[PDB]
Formats: sequence, C-alpha cells, structure tokens
Amino acid sequence: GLMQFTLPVRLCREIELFHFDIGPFENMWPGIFVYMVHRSCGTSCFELEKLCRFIMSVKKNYRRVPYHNWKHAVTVAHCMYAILQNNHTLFTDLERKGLLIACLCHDLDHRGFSNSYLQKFDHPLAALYSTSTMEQHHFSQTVSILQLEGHNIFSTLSSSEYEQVLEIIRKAIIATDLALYFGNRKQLEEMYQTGSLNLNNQSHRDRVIGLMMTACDLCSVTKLWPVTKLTANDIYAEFWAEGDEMKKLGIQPIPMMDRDKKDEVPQGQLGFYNAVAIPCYTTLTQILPPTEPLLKACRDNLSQWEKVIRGEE
Ligand SMILES: Cc1cc(Cl)c(C)n2nc(CCc3nc(N4CCCC4)nn3C)nc12
Ligand SMILES: [Mg+2]
Ligand SMILES: [Zn+2]
Repeated sequence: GLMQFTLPVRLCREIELFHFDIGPFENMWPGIFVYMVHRSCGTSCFELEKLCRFIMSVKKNYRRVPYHNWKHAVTVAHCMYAILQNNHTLFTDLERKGLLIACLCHDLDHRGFSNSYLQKFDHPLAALYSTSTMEQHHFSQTVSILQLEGHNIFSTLSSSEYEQVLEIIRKAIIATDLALYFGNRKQLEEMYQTGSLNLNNQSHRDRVIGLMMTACDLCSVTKLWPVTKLTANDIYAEFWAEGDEMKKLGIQPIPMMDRDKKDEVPQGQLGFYNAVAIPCYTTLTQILPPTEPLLKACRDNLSQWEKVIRGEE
C-alpha cells in the first residue's frame, strides 16, 4: 500500500538515462521492471501480487538463447520507459500501462530463429501465422499468460479499456517484425514532412508507437560501446546457429547468418546502422525531440564500427 520500490543510488540515477544497462544480476531485473512501472504509470496501475506473478511467468516463458532472452525483454522495456519518461504528456494512461507490458512480452518464447527459418523448416507456427510468424506467436503467448489464474494485471480495467489495451499490445508486438519497420518509417517520414502527421489520428499514433517499438528493440546500438560490442556477439551467436541450420536444410544462409563471414562483421554492422538504425532514430527524433540521445548514441557507435574497420580497434 505504502510500499515503494527503490534502487541503489547509481541505479536510481542511471536508470533514467537512455543508455542504462540493466546489469548482470538477473534477480534484480524484476525489481527494476516494477520500479519502472511504478514511476512510469503509478503505484496504483497494477495489483502488486498479480504483477509479480505475471513478471515471473513471463520470465519463465523466455528461453535460454544467446540474444532473444529475458535480459533482452527487460532491456527493451527499459528503453521504452526512458522514452515515456521524456515525453510525459504525449501518452494516454492506457498507453503507459500497455507499452511497458508489450516490451516485456515482445519476444515471448522466442527460439532463436528468424521467421524465415521457420518458413523454410516448415514449422507448425509458419502454417498458423503466415506473416510476422514469431510476432503473432509472441502476442498469443502474452494473452495465454494473461489468462492464467491470478495473472490478470488488467483486472481493474473496463471491458472496453481492456480490449483497447490488448489492442495496443498486439499492434506494438507486431511492429517489432523488422520486415514491417521500413514501410512504417517511410510513411512516418512522409507524414512528418508534409505536415499531415496528426497524433489525434489513431492510425497515426499506431505508426508512432510502432516506430518506438523498433527503437526500443534495437536499443543495443544506443548503449555504451562495450555493451554494444558485447551484445553484437550474442546477436551473431544466434544468427550463426540459424546459419548452421540453414546449411543442414541444404540452403546457403544469407551472409548475416554465415559464420564463415565472421570477418565482414564490422562492415555488416555499418550497413545495418546506415540501412536501419540511424534512419529509425532520426525519424524518431524528428517526431519526438526528447529522444535525441538515442540518435546521438547510435551515431557514436556507428563511428566505433568505422574505427573497427580502420584497424584503430
Ligand atoms: C536485428 C538486429 C538488431 C540489432 Cl540491435 C543489431 C546490432 N543487429 N545486427 C544485425 C546484423 C547486421 C548485419 N550483419 C551482416 N553481415 C554480413 C557478413 C558479416 C555480417 N549483415 N547485416 C545486415 N542484426 C541486428
Ligand atoms: Mg522479435
Ligand atoms: Zn526483440
């Protein structure tokens, strides 16, 4: 009732920053997440007992893969928290509620394989969800966990509010399908430039939330360089295992997934920051000026990859 969550001083201060790293102590991550809900939403948003039980079931449904794991979920939520806290007035009570939850749940039960590998392996999920395969699965898992006894953190919401929140969550989670991001950022680019962008048009909010989700999801590129570099190892550990699996199916994997192309990593990161990351944080900074530190950090890390290529590290 009168129970606050507090973090040690360095965390208390640094968690407010975009480049915060949640650290290696897994047992502190639930507390960190709850801390973020309480400041971002209010101590009255969710029934504490239910929330903790929800957090633990979510944790239990992430798998021990090198990248798309429980640490990633909490990291993507922390980036969303920073966005929300730096844009206080722009978001409904329901969005604040739904978005941190969406981030925590966005990769639920990920297996460490891309949509493309599932389709080529012909996994049951690819038959059930022909596009955004994993992402529809992630949302499905969120609904399941929400329906477990004592797990309904949205129990105090009205029937229509409940339906609205699940709908924010659904679209948010779908938007993490990077294949959808390009078209989404293009529309947003154009709408901002022709001045048509309207935060009262619901379909416009959706696109903006979608862009936020991409930004949070890629936030590894906005951290301090050693964090960025070390996460990159986890990212390729997954991709290369998928690459191996492609080869097992009799298929040349794309260069990104082929461990024989280890040497081109610095250059693959370059293309990635240029094709994906920078454009994402750019348009996001245009639409939401106080998120500029993400762009600035992303640019610093691109420069670090450039330095890696030039033999300077
Ligand atoms: C989804 C995602 C998210 C994030 Cl936060 C990052 C930092 N990354 N990096 C990547 C791989 C980029 C890449 N590497 C390569 N190759 C070709 C041969 C050597 C490497 N090509 N590309 C496009 N993906 C992601
Ligand atoms: Mg995902
Ligand atoms: Zn993700």
